[PDB]
Amino acid sequence: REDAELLVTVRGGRLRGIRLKTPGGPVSAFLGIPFAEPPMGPRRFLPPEPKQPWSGVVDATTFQSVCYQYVDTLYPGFEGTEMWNPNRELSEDCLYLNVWTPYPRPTSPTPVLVWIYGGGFYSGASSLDVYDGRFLVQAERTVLVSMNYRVGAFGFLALPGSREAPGNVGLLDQRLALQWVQENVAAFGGDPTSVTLFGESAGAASVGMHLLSPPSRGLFHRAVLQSGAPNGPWATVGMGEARRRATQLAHLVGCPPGGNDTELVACLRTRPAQVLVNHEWHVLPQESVFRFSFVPVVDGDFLSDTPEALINAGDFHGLQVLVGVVKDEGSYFLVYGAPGFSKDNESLISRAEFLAGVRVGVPQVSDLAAEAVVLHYTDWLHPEDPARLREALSDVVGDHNVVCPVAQLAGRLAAQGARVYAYVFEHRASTLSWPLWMGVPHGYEIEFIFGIPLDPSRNYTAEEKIFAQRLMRYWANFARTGDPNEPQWPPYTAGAQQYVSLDLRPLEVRRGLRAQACAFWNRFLPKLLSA
Amino acid sequence: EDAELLVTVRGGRLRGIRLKTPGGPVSAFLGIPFAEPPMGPRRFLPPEPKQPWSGVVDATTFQSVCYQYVDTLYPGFEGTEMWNPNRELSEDCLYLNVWTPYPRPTSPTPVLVWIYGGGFYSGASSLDVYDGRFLVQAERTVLVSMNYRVGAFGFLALPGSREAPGNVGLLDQRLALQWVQENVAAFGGDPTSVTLFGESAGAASVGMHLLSPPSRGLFHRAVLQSGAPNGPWATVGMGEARRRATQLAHLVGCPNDTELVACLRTRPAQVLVNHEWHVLPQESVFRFSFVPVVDGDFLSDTPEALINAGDFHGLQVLVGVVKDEGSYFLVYGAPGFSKDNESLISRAEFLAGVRVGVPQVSDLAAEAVVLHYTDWLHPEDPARLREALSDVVGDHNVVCPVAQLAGRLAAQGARVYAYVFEHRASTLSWPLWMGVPHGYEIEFIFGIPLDPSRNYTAEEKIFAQRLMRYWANFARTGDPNEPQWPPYTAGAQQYVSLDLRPLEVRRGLRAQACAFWNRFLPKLLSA
Ligand SMILES: *[C@@H]1O[C@H](CO[C@@H]2O[C@@H](C)[C@@H](O)[C@@H](O)[C@@H]2O)[C@@H](O[C@@H]2O[C@H](CO)[C@@H](O)[C@H](O)[C@H]2NC(C)=O)[C@H](O)[C@H]1NC(C)=O
Ligand SMILES: *[C@@H]1O[C@H](CO[C@@H]2O[C@@H](C)[C@@H](O)[C@@H](O)[C@@H]2O)[C@@H](O[C@@H]2O[C@H](CO)[C@@H](O)[C@H](O)[C@H]2NC(C)=O)[C@H](O)[C@H]1NC(C)=O
Repeated sequence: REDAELLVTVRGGRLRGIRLKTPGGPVSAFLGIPFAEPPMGPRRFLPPEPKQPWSGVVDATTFQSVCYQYVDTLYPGFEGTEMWNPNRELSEDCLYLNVWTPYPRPTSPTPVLVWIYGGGFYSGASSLDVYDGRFLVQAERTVLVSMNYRVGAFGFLALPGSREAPGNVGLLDQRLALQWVQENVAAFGGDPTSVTLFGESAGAASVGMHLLSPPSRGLFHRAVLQSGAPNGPWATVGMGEARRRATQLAHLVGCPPGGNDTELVACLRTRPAQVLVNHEWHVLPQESVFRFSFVPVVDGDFLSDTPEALINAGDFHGLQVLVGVVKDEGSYFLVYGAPGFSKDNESLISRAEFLAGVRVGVPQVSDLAAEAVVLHYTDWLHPEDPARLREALSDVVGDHNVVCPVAQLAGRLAAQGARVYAYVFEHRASTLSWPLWMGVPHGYEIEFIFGIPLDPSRNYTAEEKIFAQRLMRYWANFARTGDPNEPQWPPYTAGAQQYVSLDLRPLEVRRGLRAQACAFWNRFLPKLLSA
Repeated sequence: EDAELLVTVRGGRLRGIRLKTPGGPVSAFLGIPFAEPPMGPRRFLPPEPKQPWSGVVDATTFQSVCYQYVDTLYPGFEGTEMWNPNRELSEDCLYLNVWTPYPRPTSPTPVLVWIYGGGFYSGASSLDVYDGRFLVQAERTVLVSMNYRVGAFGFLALPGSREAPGNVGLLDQRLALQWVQENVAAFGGDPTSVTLFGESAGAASVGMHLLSPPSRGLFHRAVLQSGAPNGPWATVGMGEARRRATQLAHLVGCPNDTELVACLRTRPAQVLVNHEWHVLPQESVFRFSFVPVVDGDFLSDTPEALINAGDFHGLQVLVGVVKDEGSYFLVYGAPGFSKDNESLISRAEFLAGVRVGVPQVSDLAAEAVVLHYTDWLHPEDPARLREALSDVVGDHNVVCPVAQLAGRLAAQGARVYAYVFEHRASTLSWPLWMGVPHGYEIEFIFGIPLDPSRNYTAEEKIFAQRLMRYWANFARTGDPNEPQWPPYTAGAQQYVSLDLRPLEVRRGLRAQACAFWNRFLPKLLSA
């Protein structure tokens, strides 16, 4: 009649899950659990309302809809881009979460990993195949949770000060999911006193913002930030710029026929979701890569100050964090607008294309700041060698957007009481479809963290499956103990700046997360932008 | 009497002296007056040609050194005393010296003209390290050296005034160059093959003659050693020159530019010298009070502006630096440094040294320097900070001005040869942490190691003979070769290392560091 392992009661009511086959054994999965009221119609742009209790049994047996988002069409049918595209229908009815737990249910409380996907705050879904939590749960006997959150205008369009579109509601969907975990994860065997957030890119920036927001900080105990930080130049926006982009989006879709914020949002709520998605990229002030229209707003509520300020002034005793980057963070973003770049050739750019790419990769800085960038990333013994120029532009975008914000986040946390571990992911997957010059691109450590190479229908090498199991062990040991060890992985500190390389070879300790370059981005360039 | 030692120039008759070298004799004519003594009412005025004389001027010994500060940092120490005046000081100092082979050449012989350095505040043609006897015997050239007014006597300027016009020390040099054109053939020299060479402020002087049309017709080739006219220390603007001259007057009790200069001319020369260093606007190393002024006359624009707009086709220049240009200047004001300790400074002292080594720049510019010269994996290492500050000072003041001058000239038609002098003399008295300090290639260029009464090794004498051949090859043909030394170009940026080993070709005169000083920092300062 019924399998008791697949029946769980939470606060809202009863749920029914599925038994998942994994290479290593069965796993219980509860996919598509509603945690908020559907943010439809009058509740578009509003903070999430908690899901009201239900009678009967909710079938949590498949992934729910993807939150409405732009769908990438740059390389149609290409695996390297389609793997990030929605694998479910688009809907504003999208605030559901997923729980994976061992089969049978754990008898004693079990550490919990909570995943927050990335995608520039304009895309992403917990349902993508590369976020499949079944392998982590089977291999390491943790409970894994992932949630959807609203993206694009639906999650982050802000008319600051207004009550109809206050902004950051996509972050509040994440927080509501975290509150759901605290109240309900024990029913699945999870330990609410041992919750570790991990996320990638905008997911990592989200994790950092929960660290810096007191109402979120009490909902978890450790953090993992992969290829992202809340202090990234793309991750937040000012109140004035948020209002200008919101107002321009309205104007582009016929609203109003600025003004009263209530009349404005009300007009926006009458437009079909796809109409807003279609005009989203037009509100960006300039021709850029690695910039996104609707992102978290620094408005005094969710973030009482900028992530930079909160980081430098924070007390982080009692916190363990694991951070890292891939070896070639910038290359992926260059084929999305940088002159002379394509995945289908070598992208051997000229000096003129390099200088033009600097303004696209570092938008909105004075000519002087752009000149400092070029001075720094030019080899003045080979100022016009195309291969060096291509690699230098990739470093510019990667350093400025990922590596140096990550490094600043690691150094300040370590100096102010936190226990920090840092990595650089240096393995290029045998299955990677991107060209060779891109190296190890952004986002391609995730599949190894989630143990995807263990999927039988894949054709990863046996070496890569060992590698994946090593990384899952590191991540789960961190979740359990705040220490990935059990060759050792030394903590990161502001002085020694030690990190480990993650590849098929054993751990190798190195110093400096591009210390020379990040001194420019983190120490000097802010002083230049102040005068 | 020996006929070889009697020469008639346009002003009258001279009697020289025969000197010994290990390779044979040489004729020397020392202390030839080329200008009327710039005394009394003539102080601060451009030089006037020496009036003809009757009888025979005695040209057998060096004449007086122009009035200058005497360094007292390490009294009795050979490293500093070798640069101090070795004759009595006098304002009557406008004399020059000629060395020629013995017997005097009967065919026109290429001419080398030496302009000494000393920050435009010191120096003398009579110093032992500038002895021309070895070059003349070994390489069969005529060598000329002149004294020129330094300090306030040479470069005090009230711009626009006819009583203190400025740059008269440079005009002293030009007058000697005109004297060379009119009289050097009487010594066997060829006035159509004149090569200027100088070091530090002498090299800056050479560059300024390259950039001044009235001087350009008086020589044909140029050598600039560890100096350039575009250095941040080599010129001053009119406003700052007037302020420094006015501050000097107040410091000596004076007093209308006419009234100001008249009172200044009442003061003993040593009184002006005693207050010279105190007109500088800030504490600093590698800055000097009275330097050439850019007032539209001798220089119609800044040396950088003239270098960028110049057609230099038909010019050959030889330029270079020593391996550690900055180390010597640090013991004259940088906190934590001394020749008697390892000078292992702290980070705080490094940051303090940056403000004195790069004076008169905004805090933002100083931060840019600190960013570029910090190893952010070893930000506090004492030995690394000592080198970094030595690099800051050497790059800012010598290497990058030299590299900018080389690249611009080469890109605009002239043939450049560049070197880095990398041999530390066995006789060097400075501590080992200073490496190859500023100025210690000169003794090898002049062949001083060939002096038997000195302690140079057999290899160092061969090395000195190599360098004399390169320098003389350049003076004869505009090409030091005869392991080839390739020309310096803005793209390939090739230079050679000069030491006991054979020539080695390398690329880039600290290209990464000099891109910052040369390309970025000017834009920063303009904002
Ligand atoms: C390398 O490719 C880029 C991008 O090209 C597109 O992709 C190529 C693989 C090829 O299919 C092209 O025909 C495509 O247009 C080239 O940059 C483009 O160049 C074209 C023609 O000059 C121009 O119209 C586009 O605007 C350019 N796009 C971008 C993003 O720069 C580049 O010229 C190629 N370089 C080579 C051939 O080495
Ligand atoms: C190295 O020496 C300098 C200068 O000190 C002078 O020279 C020494 C060789 C010795 O003769 C001292 O008596 C001299 O005072 C040191 O810098 C000075 O340090 C003193 C304090 O000891 C301080 O009062 C001065 O202001 C400093 N002056 C400068 C130029 O910085 C330096 O600390 C010594 N470093 C070592 C010991 O390695």
